Amino acid sequence: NREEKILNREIGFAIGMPVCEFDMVKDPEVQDFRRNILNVCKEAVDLRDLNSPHSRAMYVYPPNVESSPELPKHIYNKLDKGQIIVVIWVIVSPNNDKQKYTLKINHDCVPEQVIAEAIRKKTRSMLEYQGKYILKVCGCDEYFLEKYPLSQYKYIRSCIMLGRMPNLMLMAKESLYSQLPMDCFTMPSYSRKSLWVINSALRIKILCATYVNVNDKIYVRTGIYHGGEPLCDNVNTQRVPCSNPRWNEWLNYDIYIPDLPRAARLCLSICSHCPLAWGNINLFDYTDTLVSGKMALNLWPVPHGLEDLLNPIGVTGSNPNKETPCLELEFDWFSSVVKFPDMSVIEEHANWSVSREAGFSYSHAGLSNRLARDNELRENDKEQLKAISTRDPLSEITEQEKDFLWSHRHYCVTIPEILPKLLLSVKWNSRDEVAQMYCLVKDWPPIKPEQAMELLDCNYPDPMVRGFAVRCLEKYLTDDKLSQYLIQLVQVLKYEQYLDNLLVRFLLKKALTNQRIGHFFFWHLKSEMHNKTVSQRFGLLLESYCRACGMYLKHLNRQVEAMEKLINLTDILKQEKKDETQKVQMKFLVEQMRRPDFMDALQGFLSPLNPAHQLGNLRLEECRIMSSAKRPLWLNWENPDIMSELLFQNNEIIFKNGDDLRQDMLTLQIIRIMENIWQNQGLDLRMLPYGCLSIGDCVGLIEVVRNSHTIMQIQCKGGLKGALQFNSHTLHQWLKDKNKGEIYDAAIDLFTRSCAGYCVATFILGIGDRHNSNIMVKDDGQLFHIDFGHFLDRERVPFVLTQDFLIVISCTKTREFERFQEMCYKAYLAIRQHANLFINLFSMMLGSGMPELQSFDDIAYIRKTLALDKTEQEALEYFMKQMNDA
Ligand SMILES: *C([C])([C])=[C]C(=O)[C][C]C(=O)N1[C][C]N([C]C2=[C]C3=C(S2)C(N2[C][C]O[C][C]2)=NC(C2=C4[C]=N[N]C4=[C][C]=[C]2)=N3)[C][C]1
Repeated sequence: NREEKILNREIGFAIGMPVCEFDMVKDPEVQDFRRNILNVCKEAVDLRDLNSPHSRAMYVYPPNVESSPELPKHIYNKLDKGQIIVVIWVIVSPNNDKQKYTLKINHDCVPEQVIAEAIRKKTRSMLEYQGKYILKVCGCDEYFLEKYPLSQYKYIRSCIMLGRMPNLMLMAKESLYSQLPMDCFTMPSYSRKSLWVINSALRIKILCATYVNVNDKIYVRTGIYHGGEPLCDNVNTQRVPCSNPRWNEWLNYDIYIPDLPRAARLCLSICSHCPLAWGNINLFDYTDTLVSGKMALNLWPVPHGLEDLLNPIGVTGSNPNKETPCLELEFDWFSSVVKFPDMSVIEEHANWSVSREAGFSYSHAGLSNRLARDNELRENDKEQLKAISTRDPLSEITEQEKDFLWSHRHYCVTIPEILPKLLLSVKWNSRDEVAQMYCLVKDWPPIKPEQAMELLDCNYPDPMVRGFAVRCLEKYLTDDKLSQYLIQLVQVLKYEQYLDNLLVRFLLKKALTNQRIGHFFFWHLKSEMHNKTVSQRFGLLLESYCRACGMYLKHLNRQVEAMEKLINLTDILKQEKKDETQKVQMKFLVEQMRRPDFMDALQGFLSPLNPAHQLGNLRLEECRIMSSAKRPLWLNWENPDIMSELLFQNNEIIFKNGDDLRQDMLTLQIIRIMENIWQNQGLDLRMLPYGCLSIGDCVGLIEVVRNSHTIMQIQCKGGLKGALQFNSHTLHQWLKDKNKGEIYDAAIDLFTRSCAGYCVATFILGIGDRHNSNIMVKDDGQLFHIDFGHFLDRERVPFVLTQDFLIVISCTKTREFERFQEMCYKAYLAIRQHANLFINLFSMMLGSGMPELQSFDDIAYIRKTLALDKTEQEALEYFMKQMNDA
């Protein structure tokens, strides 16, 4: 009906594919997903409409807050006896005259209390109307709707740290609520055995192949896997000529069918040894059914630099493009459909196995190193389990250590954080052990979200394990932290066996409960729709999101359309007008930007970098085509916020169409985390994790930091014509000229602190080497880095402290450089202590096709730079040596 067909066009524009493509998919799982996911949409809508309009205002404008109200000791010191000075603005006339009221208030004040005192100062002039008012940040669309202490709001904490005066606007409730239009979720047209009693070894037939188009013989190599680990020995068909690709071969593996775990996967590949193509298949379907009968798999091309003939970290499922090597399989058949057993059966088997081992005599337990001896665990080996739990995720557990953990599996519950080590020590090809592990996991106590995230990576495919990890996230993950780790959580969806799972339901709920979260959820999902390995999953999830997010769908289509214009325009530059002058390129740009359909599409929408930023009219006089060969556009928009002068009058963003910005995006995430760690640990090393967002196949947006210049910019602008640019003091003089008088010390102080941070950060992450063009400096002396090209690959210092920077700290033999060295040393230690977090963050990211991050071996570089297997004092000594080598 009318509204449904219009809604489909909108959704089709949002994603990039029409909805009716999903209607044509004749696959029970896809159609079930579309239908069954709608319960989450329904729940999310009902939560929003629960306590209107305030319930719906907090969905659209959620409070951007820190996870804790506790201020680190140095942050509290900046207050005047624990009190912050805030300025409160009121638009009083229809003429829009601004009146400011400055307050000195407690840092932990509730917004309502801050509004009360603002009215007290306003009423003083005259010598009523209580809580009909809300606070807004001047210059952007962020509100303080919730009853948090004022300091806990990020903006106000930033203003404390940076020393800035926070400028808030007082605003009437019904003005905001009026703007929130009544969205209307509607339901779409599409919305409406045997068990372990099988005594046999697993066979799989391989019938033939087609589309094996090529220039020795060929053969199919197969293997049965659980995650990265082979459940048994791999098995191969015979070498037969490529002219007649027909085998007809029942291959017998070394697995009892009853032992096949839930996430068991067949991994196959056609090989000439060189693997020509590959494919993986779940042996169980989404309904717990062991898959039987004839089946056809369209294979994928091999990725570059894949050593083994199989690809078990590879994504499961048939290729969308059916003009690729196709392989016809056939599985076994029995007297009925075979289903994986219920938890009740699994518990009965597990409880049976537990009491049987309770009765094992000394000698019986002698026969296997995996059998627990009850009441014979001493304090020495209890400490060994703690030491094993306190190691990194890339540390190899030996087969003796595995037997050992598993022997003491019941004691491991008293040290919950050991769980990922205990799960890797399980033999996932024993139903006896797996059933006990399920039971241990069922009652396993809650571990921190940071630690839980590891169990969603590619090492832990089992749904009972993943369900627990998701369950921890639901309990302990704040929306702040969800936003922070959102990109990793989006990636690990690729590792899920089925479209309908506990993780995707968790993320979608939050995306639909919190528009900040939904924004980036949409863009992260939309940027990989080119990647046919994930297009159907992400496409269907985007369909469900767009169908249920409300009016924000209209605002996303603005942004999508805006990016389509920029992608269209820059494609014309780097293809049609490839090597013309800057004048002729700029002329062409202006003429095409000024066309009516272009001109409306590129103004009056929300910044995809930060949707609280309204992008008004273009300042085309400030827009330019940049010197980088890929031709990134520098774009300047007006900020149409009434009090834009207070935050920033102009919002300017670099749009780039050509290069992969996913690496830069990951490095900037990490820099922010590292900084949070330091700021919580009490040392103020101010970093600068500016906005960076990938929106497609090598298309993306970069925030411009206002009042910033590269080192060469400082050297040239400060360098006489004819002369050479090599003058090292020129940087120090520039900072001296910008920061005259008593301000000078603060500039040098912020310069050292920021430099010590980017020294430590770049060394650890192994960033691409630093030019004078790569390093930047704000006018107040804040140093930071821009083009983070690659990471993770004797080990390199990327940021070699040349004289220029060292003279600004002072030059080597001084009290100023010693204190700076002590900043770097203490900084490096803090990240070592949190090594597991960063190791886990990178590990969740292997599903992304980032070239510098394909195998776990890539992540190992962090184990070398952080020096984990060494001691802490010897690790500080390692760092000292790598820097003095220079
Ligand atoms: C003398 C030789 C005469 C001086 C000159 O005339 C040469 C000037 C010069 O070479 N410049 C280098 C390029 N810049 C323009 C900029 C390029 C980039 C900028 S600014 C930024 N910024 C974003 C952050 O805010 C500040 C600026 N970023 C990037 C960029 C980024 C950022 N993240 N990832 C990423 C990848 C690629 C590029 N480029 C003029 C001076």
